[PDB]
Amino acid sequence: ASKRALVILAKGAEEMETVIPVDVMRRAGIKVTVAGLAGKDPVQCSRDVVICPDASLEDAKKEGPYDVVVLPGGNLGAQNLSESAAVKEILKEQENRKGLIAAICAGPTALLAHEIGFGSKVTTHPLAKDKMMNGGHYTYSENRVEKDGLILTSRGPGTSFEFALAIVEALNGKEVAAQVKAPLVLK
Repeated sequence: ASKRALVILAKGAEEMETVIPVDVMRRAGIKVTVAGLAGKDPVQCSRDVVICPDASLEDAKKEGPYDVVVLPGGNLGAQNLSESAAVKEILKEQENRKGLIAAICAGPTALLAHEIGFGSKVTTHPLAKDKMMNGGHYTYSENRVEKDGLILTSRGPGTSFEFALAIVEALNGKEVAAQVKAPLVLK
């Protein structure tokens, strides 16, 4: 069967860190659900790009389980993810069933908020490092993409392609990732 990705889209999400993974994962033949944290209404992203979710998180979370849960960054997006009881429940379930969790830029600070993947090697945006490392619950990495078991993290808008291709490699293997990569004209 095709792998399934849940992308949780909150107000203030970084639209590049949302659209690049959704697009690249769909190129890989992954079934992606863009789920609105606050419901099914269009979401105003950090730079005012307005994205219409596929479903509410409320509905999407009843259609589990997912092979990957994806947390985009954007400071205000990540804060909304950090404060959500529904996000807490989804990540704990994913961690318990040993499913992949992927977070980019400020996104991984939602893992800290929900006590997900403590003891993992992680990266964040340089500006999110202090917040992520509060209490020393993770070991910090400067790699553009970091994968420690089922915690996959990445640094910024400019690592979004590598982040997305790492998710594709984890779910569909190196060959599919290489096939999806070539037509993107990456460096």
